[PDB]
Amino acid sequence: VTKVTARNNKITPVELLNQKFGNKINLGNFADAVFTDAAFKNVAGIANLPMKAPVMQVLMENCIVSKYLKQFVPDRSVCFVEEGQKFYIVLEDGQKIEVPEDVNKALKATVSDVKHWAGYLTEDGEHVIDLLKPAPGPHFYVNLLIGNRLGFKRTLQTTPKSVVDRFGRGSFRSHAATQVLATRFDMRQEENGFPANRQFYLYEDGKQIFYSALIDDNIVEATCKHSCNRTVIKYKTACNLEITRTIFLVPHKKGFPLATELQRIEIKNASDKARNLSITYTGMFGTGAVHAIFEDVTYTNVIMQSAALYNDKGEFIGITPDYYPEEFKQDTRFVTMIVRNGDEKSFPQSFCTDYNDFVGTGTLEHPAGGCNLNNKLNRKGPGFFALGAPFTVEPGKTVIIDTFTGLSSSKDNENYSDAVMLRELDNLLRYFEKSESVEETLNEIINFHENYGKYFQFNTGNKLFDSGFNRNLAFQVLYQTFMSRSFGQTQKGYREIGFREIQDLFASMYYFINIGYQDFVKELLFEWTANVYKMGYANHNFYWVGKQPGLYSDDSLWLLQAYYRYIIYTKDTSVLNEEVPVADGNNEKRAVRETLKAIIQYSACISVGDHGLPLLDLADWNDCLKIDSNSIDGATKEKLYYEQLKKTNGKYGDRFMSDYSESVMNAFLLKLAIDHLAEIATLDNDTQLAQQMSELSKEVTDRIQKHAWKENFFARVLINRYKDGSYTYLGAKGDKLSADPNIDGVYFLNSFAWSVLSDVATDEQIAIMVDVIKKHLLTPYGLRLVTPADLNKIANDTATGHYFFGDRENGAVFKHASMMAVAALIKAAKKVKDNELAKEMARIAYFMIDLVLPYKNLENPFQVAGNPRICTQYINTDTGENIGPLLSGTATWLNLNLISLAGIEYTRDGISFNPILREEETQLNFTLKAPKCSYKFSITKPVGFARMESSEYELFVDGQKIDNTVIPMYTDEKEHIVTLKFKH
Amino acid sequence: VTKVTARNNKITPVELLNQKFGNKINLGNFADAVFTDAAFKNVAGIANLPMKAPVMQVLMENCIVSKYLKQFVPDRSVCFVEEGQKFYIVLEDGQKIEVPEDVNKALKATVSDVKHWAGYLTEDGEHVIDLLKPAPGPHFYVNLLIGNRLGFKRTLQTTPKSVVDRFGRGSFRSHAATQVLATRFDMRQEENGFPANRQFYLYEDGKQIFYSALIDDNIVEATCKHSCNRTVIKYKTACNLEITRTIFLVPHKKGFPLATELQRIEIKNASDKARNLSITYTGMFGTGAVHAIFEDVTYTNVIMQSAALYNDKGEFIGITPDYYPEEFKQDTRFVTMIVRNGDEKSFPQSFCTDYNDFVGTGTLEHPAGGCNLNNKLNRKGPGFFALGAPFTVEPGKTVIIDTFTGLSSSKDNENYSDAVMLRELDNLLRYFEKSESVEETLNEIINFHENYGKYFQFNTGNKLFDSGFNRNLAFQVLYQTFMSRSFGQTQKGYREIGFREIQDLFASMYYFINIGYQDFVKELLFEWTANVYKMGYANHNFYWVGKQPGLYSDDSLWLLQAYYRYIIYTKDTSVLNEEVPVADGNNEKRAVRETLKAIIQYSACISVGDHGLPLLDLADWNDCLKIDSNSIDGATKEKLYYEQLKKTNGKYGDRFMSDYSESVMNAFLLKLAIDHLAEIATLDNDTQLAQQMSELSKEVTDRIQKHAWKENFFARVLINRYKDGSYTYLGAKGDKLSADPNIDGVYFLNSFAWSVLSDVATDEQIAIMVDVIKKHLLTPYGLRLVTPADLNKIANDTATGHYFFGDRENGAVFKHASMMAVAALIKAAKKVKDNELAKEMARIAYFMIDLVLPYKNLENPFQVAGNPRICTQYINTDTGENIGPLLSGTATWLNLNLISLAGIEYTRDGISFNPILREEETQLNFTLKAPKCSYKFSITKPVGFARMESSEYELFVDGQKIDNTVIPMYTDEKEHIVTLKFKHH
Ligand SMILES: OC[C@H]1O[C@@H](O[C@H]2[C@H](O)[C@@H](O)[C@H](O[C@H]3[C@H](O)[C@@H](O)[C@H](O[C@H]4[C@H](O)[C@@H](O)[C@H](O[C@H]5[C@H](O)[C@@H](O)[C@H](O)O[C@@H]5CO)O[C@@H]4CO)O[C@@H]3CO)O[C@@H]2CO)[C@H](O)[C@@H](O)[C@@H]1O
Ligand SMILES: [Cl-]
Ligand SMILES: [Cl-]
Ligand SMILES: [Cl-]
Ligand SMILES: [Cl-]
Ligand SMILES: [Cl-]
Repeated sequence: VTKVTARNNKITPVELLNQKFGNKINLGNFADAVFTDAAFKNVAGIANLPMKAPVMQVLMENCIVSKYLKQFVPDRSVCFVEEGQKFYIVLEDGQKIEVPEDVNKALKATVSDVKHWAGYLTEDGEHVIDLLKPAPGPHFYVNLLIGNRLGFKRTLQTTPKSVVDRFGRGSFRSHAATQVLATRFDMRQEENGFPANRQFYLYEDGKQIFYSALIDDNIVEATCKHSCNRTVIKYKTACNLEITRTIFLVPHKKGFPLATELQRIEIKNASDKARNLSITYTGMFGTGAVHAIFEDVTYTNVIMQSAALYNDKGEFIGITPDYYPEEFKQDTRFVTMIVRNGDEKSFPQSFCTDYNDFVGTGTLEHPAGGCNLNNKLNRKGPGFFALGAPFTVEPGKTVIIDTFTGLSSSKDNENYSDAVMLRELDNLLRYFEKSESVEETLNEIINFHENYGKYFQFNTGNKLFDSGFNRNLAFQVLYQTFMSRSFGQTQKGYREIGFREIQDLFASMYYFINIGYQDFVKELLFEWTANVYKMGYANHNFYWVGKQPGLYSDDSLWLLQAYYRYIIYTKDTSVLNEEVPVADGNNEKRAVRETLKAIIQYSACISVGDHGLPLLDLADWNDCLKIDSNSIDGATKEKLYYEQLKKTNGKYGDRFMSDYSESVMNAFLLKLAIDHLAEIATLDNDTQLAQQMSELSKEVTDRIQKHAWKENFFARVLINRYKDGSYTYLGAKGDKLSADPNIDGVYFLNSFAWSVLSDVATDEQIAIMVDVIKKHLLTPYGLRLVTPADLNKIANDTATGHYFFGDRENGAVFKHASMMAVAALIKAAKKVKDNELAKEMARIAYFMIDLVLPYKNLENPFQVAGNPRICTQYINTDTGENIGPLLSGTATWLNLNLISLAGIEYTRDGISFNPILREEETQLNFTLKAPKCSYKFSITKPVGFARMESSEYELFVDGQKIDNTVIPMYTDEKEHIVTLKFKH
Repeated sequence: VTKVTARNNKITPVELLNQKFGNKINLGNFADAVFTDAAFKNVAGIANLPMKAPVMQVLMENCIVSKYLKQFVPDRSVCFVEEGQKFYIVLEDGQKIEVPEDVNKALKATVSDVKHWAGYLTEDGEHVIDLLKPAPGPHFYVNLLIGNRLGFKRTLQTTPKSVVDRFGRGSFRSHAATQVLATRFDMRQEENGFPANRQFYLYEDGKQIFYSALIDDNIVEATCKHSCNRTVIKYKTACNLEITRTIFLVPHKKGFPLATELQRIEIKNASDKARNLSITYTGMFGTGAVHAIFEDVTYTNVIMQSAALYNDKGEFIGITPDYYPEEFKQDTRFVTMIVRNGDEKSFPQSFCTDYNDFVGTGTLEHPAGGCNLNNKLNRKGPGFFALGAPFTVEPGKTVIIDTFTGLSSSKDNENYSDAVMLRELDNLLRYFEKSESVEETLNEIINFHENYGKYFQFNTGNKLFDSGFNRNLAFQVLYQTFMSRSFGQTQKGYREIGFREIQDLFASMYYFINIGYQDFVKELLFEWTANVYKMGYANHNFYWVGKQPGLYSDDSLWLLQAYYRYIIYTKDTSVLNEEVPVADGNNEKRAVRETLKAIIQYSACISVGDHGLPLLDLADWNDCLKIDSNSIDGATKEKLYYEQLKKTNGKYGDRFMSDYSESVMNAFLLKLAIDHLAEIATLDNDTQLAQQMSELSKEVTDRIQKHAWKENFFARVLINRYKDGSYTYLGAKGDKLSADPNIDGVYFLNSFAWSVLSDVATDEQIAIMVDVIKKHLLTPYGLRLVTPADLNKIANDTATGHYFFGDRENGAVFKHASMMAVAALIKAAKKVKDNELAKEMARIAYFMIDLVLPYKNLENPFQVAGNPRICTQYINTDTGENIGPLLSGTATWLNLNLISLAGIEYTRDGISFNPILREEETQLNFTLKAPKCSYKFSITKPVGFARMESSEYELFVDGQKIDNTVIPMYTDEKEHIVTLKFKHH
């Protein structure tokens, strides 16, 4: 027998359709087709579509169209064409047949409004989704909900999180990986939680009439609206019932449970007769023993039981899972339902806690015993629950069912027990007793996200871009600040906060400082500083305590940048005098200034190679550069360094002698950190520290220029363990490590990016690297992270690849690295003397940005996939599809790059205004919010590239023409108008 | 807010029903009831049931009965009675109302044949299951299928395994934990695999008319038959279609793939018109990366793609998943379908590889695009597949569809690639060309399991018991021998071939030797010996490499028992000279005799406490007895021991100094192992080794008697970490660790069991422990593992800190320990001088055995649950329900105990015949198979307890009266008749 793989099957159905019907009929710009047999010999398709979409699959789903095609296409290729508001079928020989009336009507109904199959964005950036249409990708219809723990202890650790899809499915997690609602670990990416989560059934006269997760013939229409931190789903039934589901997380208040999710279900009777209905709201509680799911499911089943909750009057209100082991009793989950028939409150009358009894002989969509629950408390088994209550809806009236699903944990209370959970649940119910109290709360949430994003507001003509930046991007930045990369649709494992993820604070801090939360930023900075050891290395990960000390060499170097930004924006040098505990433990504390000095010393003097550049250790920012197999972490290096100092009678601060490889990206980060520390010391009136840092920066720049430049590019890694000269460097021409014969040597994008960002490369070097990038690193789908390389020559311990071409580490475009490169390009374009080079760099930057903006994913949704409101991780270079977890460094650097392109940069003297606009753009207006004032920026230019470095410009501030390009930070609590005019 | 747990809700619906309607009506022996509201105030029920059953749930499922009840359920309790073949409803005030005609008819239909709701057992032990009835438990409708790799390299590691429920759902596994069909790791125990596995859809004229996993109005009846190593399911449709599914694992032949599962679907048209139907067979392959399902599913999705398979004629035949990484390219999966329309053969015409495209806007039960497949090869994603083919069925004719789902691995071929898979698949397809061949294969399987079990055959009057022992129990023992506790209905991961699971070979070996597979027994023994390190500790689990070295102390001590059994039965001492690689790695190889000596030394001299007993090492056989919190494994102990020897100027074999706790069960196991090794050395003409082992056994017995006996029982654990004397021992009177104020101390069943089994306890001690067991450890549901304890005062993370009382190790009836105790009771009853004590012990043993036999689970199926053909793990003492995985040592020790009760014990001089029969039994006939002969045993006795120790008996062999009670192992290739007759006083 023979095998034919998916990628080896070169001929696609669309290509075969074009071959067969290319000259006979006009196929238009887009067409769809499908193979009619496993032999891939005949095709069936429809032509002249507005955009690429799986129309053929939907057509085959229809019974009438399938039956009509059955008589035509078991072995004969056919095509569908539209002429004169009628549908014809064209055969391969040339006959055109007018289809009968029913199939013509079905085709007209299906083809209508193809352009909105994936949905559309409103003027506020909200995504409107039809529930009957296919999904472009697993992450396309996903929304992320967040809590609000501001003003409370351990904000990062204890913030609740949730993921909700278009049907309301998903999951809900408390601190760390604690699950309130069950998370499903299955083979598909679409299944994130248990199917019964946040779903309910509506019965009438003992007969099921509605299921929230099923669209039967009884539903005329059903739409979902994804917004910022809330989800709204609307159903309309054929029996004149309007159902509205609103899902959101409750912001934390004093005495509330640690995590709480609220779902409000409004049922309106549009008919003229009273309806006696019943509602059954189902769900499944998450387990406390996550590892036992793989190890022993029976262990998870037998260690817990079900319990009922009764209010002060002895009325049943909800179900909780009760655990026997003492360790699993530190978190207590609950679910509660309240029915409001206007101003009258009622509670569920029946419950079920057994999945088998509930489903019976039917399925989850049509439970056999879903109407009459047995009211039996299960002695074991998973925390499945179903609460049932009857009600009556008068003609034209509405009934509101509020469901609270939550968890109370010991991480927020002392002497924790179930009594604490009961008290907190009582407080929550008492707070939400009134019907309006829920609605107001929702408004509060909206107002928060309508204010947090007011730091930077765009006012361009394109409403989609303005909504995407002002609302969606700011929310994503806040979400990544609060959660880093610990949750998502496909990010279901347990993850701790990485040190490098402090990059998320680079963009979000300016928002927080502008809503009166500067102390929160200070607390985050101190929390990150507490994970730095005395020597200078830092813990790689930390959630409650740090771990992996000094595993990666580039971690601590990031911290400096963050501090710089803060001190630049607020002029608050007092943070330098704060005493923070060191990561070594015991009870020792150190000043922040001394910690920064130690961080600089650990990479500038100690832990350096033969060339004086920082050591690679296990790996730098890039986790694939595992060149050194015998690498050591911070603790082992410190012990060996102390032994060496004792043996050789050396002095502290001398080089740690070894033959490990050197990292040049770490050198660029070190140079940037040294410059930032010099600037901070200058701002702190510490002349000697500033002068020392300036001399150290000059020396490091000289070392980098002498040992890293290789006449064509900046080398990535310097190798010292080969004394015969077989291999000395990696990441430049002539390194003899390229896996592609057509490429002279390996090239790394980060080398150029951080050579420009650290202000090390000169103009000639910048031009040379730009030419090299255009030649090799530029692809039709973006910028590659690195050209193909063969690291087995130097590191034989490296294994083979794990991905097909175009996936992740096999040629994909990682949008985080591409965004850093775009930031470098924007920075270079503002200062290079050559105007043509600046124009080319700006063009490349805008081209790369246009491939990352989420709102542009709706132009060709069924080819690029992704998400129209949330940035994805990488782009598959073989197909162009946006793939990856919804949480990554893409959002932060995209926000920073857009702000920089607007021309806003913060320096010691204030705001260095220097915009770079698109060639076609002729007007750019935006509003900037400052702690003590505000600015309204307007920029006007003719068509074509323009910048103040070369073009002629007039600048006015408050109606007064000025020559300096630095705008001072006013403190008069007024709005200042800034106007820029470019003259041809 | 107030919280009320399930266990704190003392009142039950049946109790409330009895309270409300106890005197007004006759509730009979049984009744069913259900609360009508969450307040637990009123009840709705039905009386006079033949047995406990969820009748009320079925009634509320019915629309008519629910509608009739709805008028007065929330407010007042109601009961259903049947008088004069007509149903009446009784209220709490005494009113009796005749139900309407439709309600009466529905009630009559529902309450008919309640006795067979859980099914019944045929004459051959096969289980017949109705697919429209509720399941008593998650393990009640489960069957296990095993392959056959005998006569091929690395049999133990390469035998395929499968789990099939009543609907055919489950997962199919291969060598080690390699998944062929996807296994589902979810919250529920009932979901073992992906829901689409082994299921198919039948369409007619573009409309779905049949789904194999769904029972709807179109299905008149649907039954499943669970048998030995195959499953048969039958559906009958309202449109006169008969569908038969036969599922079994293909025995391995030369050139075949490593694992292959065959499902045959026969569709017969009972009408008088030809029908044009279409079949869509769906499934989902397992992933090579079993991990990263819990880390990142995207990685699992993007490292693989789909591929189509074409025969030599260029016709599509099936789908295979193709992986990029070299790590996952060592195993290649495939699925293929063949349609036999009498003599004509056809292949599937369409396929789908995307779950979203297949399901579409519908569900898995009613896929939107299940009839018209897009024929698109998915570039990524999980290996979902659906093969579709049309066919025409003539009136009265049958159409067969054969589906082969398999995996080919590099563990059986060299220079492996996908070409090897293609060649093996071609060979497999060539073998199964004729339609009859498949049937023949099935017969072969049956014949194997009809012969493997002929080693010991019962011939009693009770047909159910004979079918359960001769057929079901032997198959379960074989399966557990090949699989330990690795793969089952709920055993799905983290567990490999366990070292102590060598206990299974205690029972199955006699079968293998009797089918000419003694070399396979030797291979198994060497495979287990290969996981023993030089010092003596052993790997806890192993598939191809070991893991958890020396984590548990009780391991490596059952190897001595296994070797003793094999050598005694076969008189083959040559296995002592075999060179087996050690678990330390490198290339060192040691003789088996030296390995046994090292095992004895590691527990007799090294790794002993202050009293000279073996250390606990965080757990003995009892996995939840984690007394020591600062425990260490074998490697750390070895390093520390070598450092201590170097620093203190010691010599190898000295005690490893520490203050860890001591295990007395390990001491009993060590004493038994030393006795077995002494006997083996005596049989091997190794005089000085035998004398040394005898002296060591005497010394160990003296130590146990001096330090473990506590004047009321045998202590379980000796504690040495408390120098103030607050706690010194656990498992006897006066240990100050009892959680029950009415019980002086904690008591462990294993202490008595292995004191009797190891021949350490005396007759007076046996009587004292029997009295203690009857006072405390005897429960209506059997012998509980341990009395209530308060171990949290000395150590957390114990059994008492994990489970509710009455679950697993926390005082439940752990049937493995119960069977070991029954074995001890049987052994004691054959030799104690006191006849009354022996009678009581035999009565207790038979009482405990009656609670373990699977076939008795059908007497009260909806209360005891369990499985009518496979032994479960434990019994909950609060409810009596049989819970736990289908894999346990319960089956092995039940087989051993039932053989021992017949009197078959193998000694060095032959068979030590000494039967112990039931008091009410008066006749016992069975047949025994020997390597060079066979025996037919017949035993006759009057009613009442009788044994050769006290009762008068006559024994005849081949019609010759003899006095010696040891039957020699003849070698004349004939059948010998043995007759025993007991005479009353
Ligand atoms: O002698 C017994 C007999 O039967 C079998 O042995 C069984 C035994 O019968 C079972 O009782 C035992 O049950 C264990 C579960 O299998 C295992 O999954 C569970 O693991 C727990 C662990 O005990 C607990 O400490 C752990 O807590 C961690 C949390 O998960 C984390 O969140 C937290 O951060 O860290 C803590 C660690 O402190 O949870 C896991 C579950 O996730 O432990 C049960 C009791 O030990 O299983 C035995 C088999 O393994 C056996 O087949 C026979 O051979 C044997 O003779
Ligand atoms: Cl995600
Ligand atoms: Cl890099
Ligand atoms: Cl025990
Ligand atoms: Cl099982
Ligand atoms: Cl067990």
